[PDB]
Amino acid sequence: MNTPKEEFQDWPIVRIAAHLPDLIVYGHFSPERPFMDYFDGVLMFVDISGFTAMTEKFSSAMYMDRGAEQLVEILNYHISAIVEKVLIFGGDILKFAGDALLALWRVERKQLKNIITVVIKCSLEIHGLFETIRVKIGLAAGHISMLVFGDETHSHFLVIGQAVDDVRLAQNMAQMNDVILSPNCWQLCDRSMIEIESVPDQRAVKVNFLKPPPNFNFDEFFTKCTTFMHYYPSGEHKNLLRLACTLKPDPELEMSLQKYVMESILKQIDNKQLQGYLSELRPVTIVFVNLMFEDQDKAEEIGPAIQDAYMHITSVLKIFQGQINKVFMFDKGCSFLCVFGFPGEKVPDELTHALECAMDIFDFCSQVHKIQTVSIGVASGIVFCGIVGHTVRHEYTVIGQKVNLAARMMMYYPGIVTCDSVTYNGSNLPAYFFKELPKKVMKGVADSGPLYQYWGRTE
Amino acid sequence: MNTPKEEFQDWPIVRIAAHLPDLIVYGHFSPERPFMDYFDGVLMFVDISGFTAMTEKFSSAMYMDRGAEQLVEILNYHISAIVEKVLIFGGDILKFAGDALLALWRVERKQLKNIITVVIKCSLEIHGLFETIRVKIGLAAGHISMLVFGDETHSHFLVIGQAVDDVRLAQNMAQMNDVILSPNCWQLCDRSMIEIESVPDQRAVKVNFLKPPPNFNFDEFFTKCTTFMHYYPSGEHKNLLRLACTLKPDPELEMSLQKYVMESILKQIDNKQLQGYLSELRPVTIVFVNLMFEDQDKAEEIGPAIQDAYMHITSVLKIFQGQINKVFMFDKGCSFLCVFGFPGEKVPDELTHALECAMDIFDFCSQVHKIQTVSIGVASGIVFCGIVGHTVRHEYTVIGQKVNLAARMMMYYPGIVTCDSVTYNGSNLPAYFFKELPKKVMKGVADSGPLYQYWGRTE
Amino acid sequence: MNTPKEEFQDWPIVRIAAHLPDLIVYGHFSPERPFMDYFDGVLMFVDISGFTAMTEKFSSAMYMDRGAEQLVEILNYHISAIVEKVLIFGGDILKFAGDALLALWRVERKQLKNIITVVIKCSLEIHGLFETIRVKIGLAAGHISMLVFGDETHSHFLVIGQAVDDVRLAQNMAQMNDVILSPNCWQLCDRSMIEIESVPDQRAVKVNFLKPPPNFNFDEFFTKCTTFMHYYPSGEHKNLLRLACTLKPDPELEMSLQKYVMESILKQIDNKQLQGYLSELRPVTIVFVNLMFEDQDKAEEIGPAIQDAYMHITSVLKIFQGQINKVFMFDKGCSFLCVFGFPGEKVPDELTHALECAMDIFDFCSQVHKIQTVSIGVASGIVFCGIVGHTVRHEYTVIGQKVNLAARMMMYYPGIVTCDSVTYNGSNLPAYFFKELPKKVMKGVADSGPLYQYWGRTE
Ligand SMILES: [Cl-]
Ligand SMILES: [Cl-]
Ligand SMILES: [Cl-]
Ligand SMILES: [Mg+2]
Ligand SMILES: [Mg+2]
Ligand SMILES: [Mg+2]
Repeated sequence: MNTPKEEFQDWPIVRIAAHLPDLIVYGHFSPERPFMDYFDGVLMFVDISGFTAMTEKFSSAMYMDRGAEQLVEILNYHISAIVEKVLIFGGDILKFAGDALLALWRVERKQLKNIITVVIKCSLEIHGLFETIRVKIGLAAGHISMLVFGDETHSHFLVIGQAVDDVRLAQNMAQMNDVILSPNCWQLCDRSMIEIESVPDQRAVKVNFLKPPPNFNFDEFFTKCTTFMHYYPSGEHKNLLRLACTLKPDPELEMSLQKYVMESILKQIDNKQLQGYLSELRPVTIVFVNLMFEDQDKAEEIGPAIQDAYMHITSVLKIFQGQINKVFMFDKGCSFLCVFGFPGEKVPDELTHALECAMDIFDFCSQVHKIQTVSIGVASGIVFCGIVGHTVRHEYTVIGQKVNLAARMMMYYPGIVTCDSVTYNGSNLPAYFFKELPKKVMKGVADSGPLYQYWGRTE
Repeated sequence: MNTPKEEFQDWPIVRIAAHLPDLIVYGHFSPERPFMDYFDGVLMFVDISGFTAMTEKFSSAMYMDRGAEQLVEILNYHISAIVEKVLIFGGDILKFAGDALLALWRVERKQLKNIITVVIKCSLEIHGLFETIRVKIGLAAGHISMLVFGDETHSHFLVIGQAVDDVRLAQNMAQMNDVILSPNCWQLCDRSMIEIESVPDQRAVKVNFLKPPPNFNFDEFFTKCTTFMHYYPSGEHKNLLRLACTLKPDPELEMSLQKYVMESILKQIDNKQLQGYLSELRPVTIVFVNLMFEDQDKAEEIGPAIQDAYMHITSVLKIFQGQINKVFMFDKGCSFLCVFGFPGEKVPDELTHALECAMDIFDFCSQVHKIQTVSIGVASGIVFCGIVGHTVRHEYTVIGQKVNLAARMMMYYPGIVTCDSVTYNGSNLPAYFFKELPKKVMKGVADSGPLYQYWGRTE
Repeated sequence: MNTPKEEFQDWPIVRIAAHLPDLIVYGHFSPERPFMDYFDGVLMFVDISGFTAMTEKFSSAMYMDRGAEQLVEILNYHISAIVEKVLIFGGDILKFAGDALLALWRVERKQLKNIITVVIKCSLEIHGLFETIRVKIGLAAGHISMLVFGDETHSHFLVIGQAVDDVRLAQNMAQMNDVILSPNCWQLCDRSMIEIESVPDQRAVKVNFLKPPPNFNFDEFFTKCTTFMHYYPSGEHKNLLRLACTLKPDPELEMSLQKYVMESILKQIDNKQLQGYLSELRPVTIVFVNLMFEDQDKAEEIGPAIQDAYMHITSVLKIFQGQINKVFMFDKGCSFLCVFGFPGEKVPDELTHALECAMDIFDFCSQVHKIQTVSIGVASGIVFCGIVGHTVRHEYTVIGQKVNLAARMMMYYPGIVTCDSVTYNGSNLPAYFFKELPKKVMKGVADSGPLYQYWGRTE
């Protein structure tokens, strides 16, 4: 009897799992919302600088209307290589945002110290790929909480806590090509291996080098470390980048996983839309919503409040035609990156509606218990939309100057709804509904144009 | 000089051949119609129970409008495994219908006894895959006739004879997980290998076990058996599941093979339609036509009558917009599973037209020489439509409660055109065109709702 | 740590490079236009006879509206095999036209003699594939010039010179299965290896056989010859048919390469159109423009004139809705194969506009310095359009009796604009705008129907 080759099967469940970390794929936790869980780990936050500028350039006539296609190709070529390194070193990519990604090595506490070494090595080999746009890496380690929120058809997750705040702080101090360790990371790490320099007015440190002792063999050490990695591809599957590539059909699991992915992506996965339809440079309105709490590291407090805000946000977005693209913790608060005008989702008066939706969200969320401040930034223009990452691990994301602008507005103008000039001028709303604002110097924004507060219909 | 790898070529002829058995692919018989041929073999009829119930469940809100996609994934995952086993054991899959399939091992008479052993083993290994919805297996052996019928643009085939009737009888007696042998099968088989129990009021037997003698080696025995298998992948091609995967372009052959496949499938094969467009849960009307003959095992009699009925059926289906999905022998007669509303084929007043088409077919077929009785069942509702099977061997098929209902109506209400309540109520026809019928208890139907005879315009 | 398999990456740059020779892919020359360069090499011109007749036959009812799909399948099956041989023997396929292709082995002068041997062998192994429609092969060797012309969004190239004229002359003398050598080829070749017969009234010769001396080993000789082949896949990439399959994203390079490929092809490459949409048998109008010069072998003279004509042609084609499918040197002159009605490009009054565009091109090009004669043939009917070649090397092309007719009209009726009867009769133009022409016997045309000169609006 023959023993024919088994072909890779690219079932819809496997395709869906590309869009999600192991934390979710193999999580098997309750369908109740909010759901919280607690663990320890090391985080890596990898940022590619210069892609948002490249984004603007890919709109120019030189790209002959194939800007989006060229941008996603060059971005994915570079991001794919980073993803491969993270996965080979045993990390779980949690999320992509723009040209940045966040990865997790979940371990028990006793193994944090060794795993930090692995992650440092990984992070130095990532810098290598590009020594030959810059990459910056922040690392943190310690306690981590996960929150899963949503309704009967949609799910979102995020990670929370001091390590999560730390990893974003660390990445923001990095220069071109630094690997920065949070203070707790530096304190938990194997200091006999790792040569650092202090960072000015900072407790975080910079890695100069990995200097292992005489008898040290990284491959044997890494092997020891795989004992603690639940899903590291092994044995018959050691040629795979993810165990999730072996997932088999299972309707209950697929029903649970699909809730995390946008309907237009599921349409492509189901071979009901061309695989190229979602890469585009298109005019949209970004509504960037930030919620601040008394204590943002405390999942049992903030988890219900986020769920409550979520329930309202999704109902107003449904009505005024928008989508939540991403949710994550910023240095301050839980942020919802919302988009009006995604592929196949393009209402008329998109701008007016973005502004009224923002106001509704603002008024409702301001009265949710435990939410201290709501801030919303609204900006409109041409943004890149597309699936970013590796074949085995990728997500739909948005990149562009107006995305960055909406995020900076919500942080620099807290407690109000602000909009840019495009939104102001193109809205069908009377001028006294706005207030023209003082110009602020904003980290990473060349010249915003005039900014406005959306004051609303009365007062 | 280099010797670069030859890539699998997935020519349109190869894609077309996935939809057909070797019996047709390598048949090279005359284009005249009807065409009949005669041979001997073993048949296996494998039924997956519980898929039509699963079908109903995949319509519920929990599947979030991806019911069809989830159903076809889970069905194909399981059916694919069965197909692989059949193919590795040297069988030719003849046809899929719903969640059931029919396979053939064509051999010369002297080899029936050994080949039965191979098929029994195959059938026990199929039961294995699922011990870890149930599968039931009927086996038969003996004389088999093939009939090919059609016109200049379309071809259909079916198998006929006592073995074919036997294999369906055998499969209907099976409990969850039985392998049942027809009486002739049991009589031709190697009784020193095979432990059976009798079945009550039945000459068919149930296989308890394969108990081979001391010196027996299944792999050596199977090798001996491959001498008699014309198309068993071998040598350079022993890694392939089908020789048909090596078919090369040949316009004359492709013109002959395409006539068996529906135009919408050929559109997908030709990369002119998305590969996901044909998996759907959609409202259709099933018109299930049964023709009974004096002697249904006698191809030279029934073949012309089937061709004559076919010519008329296809002309009325063209006019009132319907398709023949499948044709096969039932316990009694030749059945045409006809469908109104397939993908891209959805007329208005679909129901009225289904009923007038049914009446036309009934009146014409009743006067075809040798057709003793015509019976037609008409039912409408949501049915699963899609390509079922393995990558290398699959077919378009329909599954659902209304498919089963139309088949049961035509068997339990012989000699008339019957319809369900959906059809009755939604037709644009006056009520006295119908007769409300006595309720019958029907094998495999929970509660049909009221049933009607379509009496027609006069009387 | 695992070392997972790297998957073939099928980036858009790689897909674009399939449509272009190495001469362009790895050319890295200036964006100024015209650009000329000069080198030496051997050319092979391979013609498949009988495909244009097959084309007509694939329109018949027997192909059941899948003529185009069947034609492209059978053509590509055969052409692919020829492409593989050319590539394995180290050639660069420059261009496909219809069922013919032109290949280049670029080498330094001292190596012409050995390389001719390699090309002869290649050409005899191509004849072999089909001894088991005919192939004819013309070979030439010597000085070659390349011209690149175009504007800011589009680029075209062609090769020019005595060797290029020679290779077309040689291929036109060939009978079924001859390999013919240009006179210069025969003079530069290793005459101790190659047995020839003279050809009547011709200095070109026919190859009867390769007869290598005792100590000769073709594989060792070929290896020596690879020293001179810049891009021969080797080492880690020796399993590849083209080095271009390893191209990595590079926006500057992709911007330069995409200018050679039609927008509808780039749409398919970008997964924004189904991969089957461009294979069709469709009614179009061919406008075949020939420009003759005093000296057609002299790139520095003719290159500016071609660029000047190009600039005007492309502006009139944009306005009256047409496309340049191909440009190449004929026995006499530079020819532009222009098409009205390509996929997605189908204006109404296509015929009138084809004729006015032809007149505009004629009047303008006649006054370009160095262009001695302009001749334009216009014919309309059903032509095959599609991507022809191998997966790794293919191009969009048109095949059909009306393509051949337009080419023959422009050569047999020099110095005027001519049209066929379909164009004449279907144009919305008055009859005195035409002159009915004497019938000429035209190489390769059965019966043209009446032919007309487009005289134009006055005189
Ligand atoms: Cl997160
Ligand atoms: Cl059958
Ligand atoms: Cl050329
Ligand atoms: Mg960034
Ligand atoms: Mg069944
Ligand atoms: Mg030709």
